[PDB]
Amino acid sequence: HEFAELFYRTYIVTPDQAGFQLSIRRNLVWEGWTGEGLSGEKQEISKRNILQGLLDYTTLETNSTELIPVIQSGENDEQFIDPSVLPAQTVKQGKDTFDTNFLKFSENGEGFNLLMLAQTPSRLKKGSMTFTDSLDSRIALKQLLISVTKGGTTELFALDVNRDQYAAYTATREYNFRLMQLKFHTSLGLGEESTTVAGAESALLKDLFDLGYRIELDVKVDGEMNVENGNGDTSLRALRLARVFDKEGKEIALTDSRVSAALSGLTVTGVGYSLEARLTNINQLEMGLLIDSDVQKQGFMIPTLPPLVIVKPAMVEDDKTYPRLEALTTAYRIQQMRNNAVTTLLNRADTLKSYLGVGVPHPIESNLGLEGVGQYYVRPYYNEATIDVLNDLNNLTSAAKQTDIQGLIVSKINEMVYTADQLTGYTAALEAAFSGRSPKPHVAIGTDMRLPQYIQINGDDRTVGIGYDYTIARISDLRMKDKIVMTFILPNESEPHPLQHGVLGFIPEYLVDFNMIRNQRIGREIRLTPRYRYFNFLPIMLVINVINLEEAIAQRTALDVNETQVTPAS
Amino acid sequence: HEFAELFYRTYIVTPDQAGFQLSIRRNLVWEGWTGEGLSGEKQEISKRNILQGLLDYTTLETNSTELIPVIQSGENDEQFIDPSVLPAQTVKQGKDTFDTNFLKFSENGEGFNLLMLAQTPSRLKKGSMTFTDSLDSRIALKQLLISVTKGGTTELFALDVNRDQYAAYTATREYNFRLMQLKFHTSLGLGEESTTVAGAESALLKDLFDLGYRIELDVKVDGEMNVENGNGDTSLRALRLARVFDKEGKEIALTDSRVSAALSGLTVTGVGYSLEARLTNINQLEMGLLIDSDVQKQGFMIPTLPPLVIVKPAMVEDDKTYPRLEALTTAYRIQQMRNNAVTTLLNRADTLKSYLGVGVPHPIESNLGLEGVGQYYVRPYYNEATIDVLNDLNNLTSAAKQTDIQGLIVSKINEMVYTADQLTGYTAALEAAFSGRSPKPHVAIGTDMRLPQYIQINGDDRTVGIGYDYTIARISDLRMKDKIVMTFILPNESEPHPLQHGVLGFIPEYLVDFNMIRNQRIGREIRLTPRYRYFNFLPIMLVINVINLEEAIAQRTALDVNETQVTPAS
Amino acid sequence: HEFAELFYRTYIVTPDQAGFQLSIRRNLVWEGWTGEGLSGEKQEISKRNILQGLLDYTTLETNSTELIPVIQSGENDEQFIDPSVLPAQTVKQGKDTFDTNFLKFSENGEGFNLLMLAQTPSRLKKGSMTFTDSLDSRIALKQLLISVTKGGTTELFALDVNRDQYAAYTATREYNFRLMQLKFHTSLGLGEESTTVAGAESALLKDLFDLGYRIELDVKVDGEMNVENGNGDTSLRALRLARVFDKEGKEIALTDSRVSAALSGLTVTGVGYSLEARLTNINQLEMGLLIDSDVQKQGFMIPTLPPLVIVKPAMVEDDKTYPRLEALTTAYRIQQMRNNAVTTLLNRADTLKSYLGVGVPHPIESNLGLEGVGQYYVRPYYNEATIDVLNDLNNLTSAAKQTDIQGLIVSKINEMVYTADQLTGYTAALEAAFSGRSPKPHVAIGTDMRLPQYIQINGDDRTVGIGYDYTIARISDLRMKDKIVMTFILPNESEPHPLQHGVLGFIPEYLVDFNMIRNQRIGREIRLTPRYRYFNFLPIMLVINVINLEEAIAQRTALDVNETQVTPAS
Repeated sequence: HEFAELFYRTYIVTPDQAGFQLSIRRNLVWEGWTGEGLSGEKQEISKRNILQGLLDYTTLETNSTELIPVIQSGENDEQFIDPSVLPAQTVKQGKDTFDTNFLKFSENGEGFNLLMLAQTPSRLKKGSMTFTDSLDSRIALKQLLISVTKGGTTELFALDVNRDQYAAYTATREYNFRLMQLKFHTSLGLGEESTTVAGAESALLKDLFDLGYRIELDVKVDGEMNVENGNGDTSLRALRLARVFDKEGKEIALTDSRVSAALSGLTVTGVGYSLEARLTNINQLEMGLLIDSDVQKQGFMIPTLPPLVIVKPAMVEDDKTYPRLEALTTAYRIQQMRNNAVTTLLNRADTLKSYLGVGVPHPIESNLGLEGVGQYYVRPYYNEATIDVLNDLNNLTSAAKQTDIQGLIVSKINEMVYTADQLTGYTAALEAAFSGRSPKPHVAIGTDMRLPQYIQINGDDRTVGIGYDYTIARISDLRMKDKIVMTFILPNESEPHPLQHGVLGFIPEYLVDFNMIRNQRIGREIRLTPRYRYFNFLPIMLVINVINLEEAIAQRTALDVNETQVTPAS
Repeated sequence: HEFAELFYRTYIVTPDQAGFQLSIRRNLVWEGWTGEGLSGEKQEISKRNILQGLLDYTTLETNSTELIPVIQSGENDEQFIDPSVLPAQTVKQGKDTFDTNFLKFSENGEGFNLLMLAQTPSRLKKGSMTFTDSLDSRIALKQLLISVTKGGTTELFALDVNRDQYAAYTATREYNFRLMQLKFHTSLGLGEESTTVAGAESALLKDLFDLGYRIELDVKVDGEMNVENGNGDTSLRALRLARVFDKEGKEIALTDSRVSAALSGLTVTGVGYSLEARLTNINQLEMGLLIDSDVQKQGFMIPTLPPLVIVKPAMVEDDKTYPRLEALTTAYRIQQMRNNAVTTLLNRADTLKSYLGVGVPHPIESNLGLEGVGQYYVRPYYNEATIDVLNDLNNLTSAAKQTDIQGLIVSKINEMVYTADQLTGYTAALEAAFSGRSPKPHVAIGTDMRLPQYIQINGDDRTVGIGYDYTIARISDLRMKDKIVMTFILPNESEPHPLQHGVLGFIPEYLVDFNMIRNQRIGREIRLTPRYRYFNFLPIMLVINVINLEEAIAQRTALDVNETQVTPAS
Repeated sequence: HEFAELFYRTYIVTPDQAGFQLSIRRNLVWEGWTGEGLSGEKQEISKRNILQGLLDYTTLETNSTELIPVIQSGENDEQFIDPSVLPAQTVKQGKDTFDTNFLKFSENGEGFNLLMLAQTPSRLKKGSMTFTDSLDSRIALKQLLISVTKGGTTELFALDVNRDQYAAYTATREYNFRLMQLKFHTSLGLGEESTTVAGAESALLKDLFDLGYRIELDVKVDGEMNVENGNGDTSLRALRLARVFDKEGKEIALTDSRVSAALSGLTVTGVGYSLEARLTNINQLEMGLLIDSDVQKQGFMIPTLPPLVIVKPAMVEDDKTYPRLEALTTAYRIQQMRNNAVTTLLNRADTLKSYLGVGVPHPIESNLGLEGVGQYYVRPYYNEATIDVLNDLNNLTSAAKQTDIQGLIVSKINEMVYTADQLTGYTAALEAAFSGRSPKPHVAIGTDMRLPQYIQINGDDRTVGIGYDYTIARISDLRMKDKIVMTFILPNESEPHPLQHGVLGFIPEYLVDFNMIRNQRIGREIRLTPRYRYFNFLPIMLVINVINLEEAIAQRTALDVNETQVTPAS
């Protein structure tokens, strides 16, 4: 029966075993483990799976290797700018908490060693780096800090210079092969919507900004650094206010009165900078986050079901007298394959109602009381809506009523399916589970013989299919009256997998021929014993219950006659 | 002529037979015969069609072989929970009625024999069981009843547990090869809307539920049972409150003031449980429902009809003077096919209206007075609706009338089609008719040659077939002026069948050439006497009576001049 | 996914080099160097890119071989018309300013030497010689200056004669092997829309023109020219009023009273004429615009990133037991591609917003502080718009609300894309870049899960593009919630190109196996150091911020009651 296979696919189970088991490969991200205490009770291991990383990014992030300058009281305060220019900043790295600040411009020729400044509390406990830690080929500046001062007022601009094709250190062989040199000569443009470090609007250049002007600073930076021992130095060579431009981009001279007043007594000066430094770790000293593999596996069972029976006299041949075969087959089909499936679907819907709540997502590894193993691959989610067609629409005419109902119902179904999809990330689960092919996720829609007049859109073939494929079903059961139950399935595959909506564990049972005495009357009989049961993996379901449809359609035949019988005029 | 065979398939019939007969092999499910008392009156055998099971699910279902704990007052109540906690409940299996209740959690180590803690009156009458039968491989917990006591107020919760796979007994031998144990190791959660046993929202957990909080209970249930002889045990091992969830999934401890108020002195203890267990019926102790085949027969006769005659002067050749039979063929075609088709169709329509009335469905096999054998498969149904085109609409402009009329007619016709198909279950019957392919049900639209400009809506790929296919036919008869006749037909088969709408039993006709002397005339004569008859099988028909359409058409020429003649402005 | 490579075409590079080096070529057109610094100050060679000529018509223009008369006091006054009738006109060719005026009909029969009147001051500086030159075969008159005078009022009509094919000089070698003939013998018409040289409408013919008549005169002008010698003469032979037309194209005689009064005493006199002459430039006298090629180059380098770790028992095989490699590959794929991709995309969007401003384009070549190389090819442009779903739309009854939302979204996206294309000139650069192929520019539109229900409109295949190709992708990050990102990409190419959007610099790294001691343990550390980078090229992005969408969606179910339960009427 068509409705059956669309939600539960036939998977033949051999009669030898009494069921089938499934294995789940769960991958998890380690954070740490139970150190030294003295309790004697449950110790808890902190575990999240990677699939949580599909929902957000911060759960899987590490910068253990990145070289970061670190400030210590009275040991390297000389090479950093004093906190009277900009207070210390807090940055979190690994398990340590430490403060950092912009490096001071060394103009006299004095050098600085980045490896000395790059000692964090984590690396100190490990010992001290000797000469093995090698700086990678990528070194660049985070920001250049330029000081705009006019009349004693100081404003700082954190200009991201890392986004430039002249801001990366380049190898250039002069003395040694491990020496990296820096050659930075661009025209840094300070815009008109830029803000200071704290975020406030700039006040020393507000007048030019109000006229729609942007100012060009010509910057000249020289530096060199050795990747073997980390010694080196950086110098500022030239920085001066170069040009002023209008809205469209015509040059305006510095001595012109349009910009002289705002730039009178205005000086630009370099203060500090940072470096994008990172260790090769040829010998490895860091660990970062760990990864673990665990399998949580569940068993599934194949019941038996109460038998069917046929009566027949024995002494004659059954070849051409009294029912053969087709009676039992039809009874089995109708009784067993359809009605039980509908009952299972309704029970599943109500079970989700009971356990999960309406419209409220739950994080992965949610309540385990839910049927199936879908909760290791996707957020559980259940939503319910009710549409009263009579309330939302008022039109006496019957001409376009049915089209309007189509529009309303399709609007509801598409909106709700996309909201559920975004809240669940099911597509993210499919695209993570398969590498090489990414079949388009499939939404199945089951309903009775009344709704399908409202899921179509005239002149259209994209009805619920905008980024998905659809397949609608039809069923005659009364409990399935005027309601739509929808969920996700996978067209391609036909064996158990934690993303199939449901699987029907089936075992075929054979015909049986025995002659049973009954009240001193012998009658040979044929017994057919069902063995099957519908199972449920995915804990996702969506139900639209359309009520009071009859009266709206009656309005087609209950209109107050708008009749106008006037004499023809031409 | 298209309108003819689109409704009746021309089934050839051999000239030797006087007609064709159909045998309809019917499947009937036995229920019971009344009158084994000695009275000597007609016994009435309650036979009901399985095909009626397409609509209802209570047609074929049983739970007789599955074992149910039966209360036997004064002998085995010790194994049951005291009904002072929960009153006894009655259930129905087969023709027996008995009261049931939850089995008590035995911590005192003495168990229960599930076989002998069962047996219905029917099983006792057939004979008390003697280890003739074993138990099924699948046994699982069905319901857990836990009592919530806080401040002297007790609330009972009937939790459905059968949808967790840790309650399904797992085969693991250590003593016998038929001994299975149970480990229930998970958490049970109570939602903000979980109804209690009384059938309403809670009153002690209402404070948490109203704020969107959920409570999780960790449950630790173990049990042992052997299918060999019904030996078994089950004990409660642990129960406490584990954690509390907010409306988002962040954990909140018991100590927190938001949840501590409603959990002070809150004690939860499980009191009882039920069992899902059943007999293997290897010995076939139990009788199932019965299916029998009965055969029905209908005979149809092919009659003779009035002749047609051409007079021809005789003593000359019959070849190239006076009609060479062309007039015979044309008259034969027209007279014997086209007029008779519409005659039979309209008479059948009024015949259906006479018996079934408007919009009144009938139960299956409830009428035998109607023509046809379709009553053995589908519900008889006849409906009638009239569209007053002018009175249902109000528009003046001539331009949009076409689209508006098209929309109205399509809406009404499609709604009628779907309502009729839902009320008849025709599609389910068609699906059950064949295995391996289910042709899409086909709707026939035969109407006069005025309307068809309205059944098609411009820009529609799917015109009237949203979940069906259609074929449009036209005829020039004056009787069908502004009328639509509808049914369901089978286009891909050409043979008689209970699901065929109608068939032309046709006989090839042999030309007769005898010379008859008529009033002393010696004239060559030719005879072409037809024999055929139109039949009806399916008692399904829908008629659309469109009246007053011409006036709404002329309303295009009846608008009251809307002119706007003003000087151009730009 | 698809989203990642859809915006950053993956490019593999050999692990032997720290990155890939890129070189581009530029074609610039030379005008002149602005300034000689006798103080030693720099010189600025004013260069502009040639592809700037795709959007303008002026920055590359040539006029250096036209032969244009030059007025000289006391040297050629008698060859020019009276300056009183028409003052001197200013004309620019090359870098010389001079005055030119029309040449009078030489009825005295003494000719002119064209190579004299058109010697430019550049040629005077170039030397003084006009006798190795040769005139091109193409000679034709620019304009005939006819004087419409009546009673002392003079009007001048600058009539473009170059667009009549009888004004082209034709070779008639009948006197010498280098003479060519001029015979312009036809009728020119002065329509109602005829405009004077100063730009005013006609005054003497205003009476007829207001009566919609058209006046055409027969022009009979003859002349000769010699290329080798420069000798030639052209004299007026016959000019006269000819005939009069009406609106319907029906000839009106000159003697008619309605026109005779306004045409008697009206004298039409030919004042001056000009010639189109071009030097064959067989002798190399003029250098056109000079264009030069200079090369710009940038180096793109790849970093190394923090590693991932697996802990593992060390005494046995690393192959067939315990956490395998698929854990590693899954962690790598989810972490290093996706998260860094979206981070880079968002950071680039905000960086472009910060430096460039909204709605203000910049000329070809601009501030260099933006990464990329397309700035050398196209105009930088950034624009962002915020659509307010709730405020912009007002619909109560659910039906076409979803359709209306699609209308909003499509309107915004189409207008943004097309306006950006016009202000950037992307398509011109694309077609200029490739010879032999020119795919229609492809627009990439990637967003989160919920919005694609509005990106396409129902009923068509051309969704977001009328002359473009598009690909819609979905991403699952929360950062990209309810926002749309747009830019241009090129699918066919798979290698770095100035018009490509961005490149995924990839270097594969092998995983290492060794022996490790960690905190006095013997374990296995399977290690992989990832190396990858995302580079930016095109400084063009379009961003849409969708807000209050949830309120408008709720407005579907927030409509007030609209119900009319009226009695049936027909």
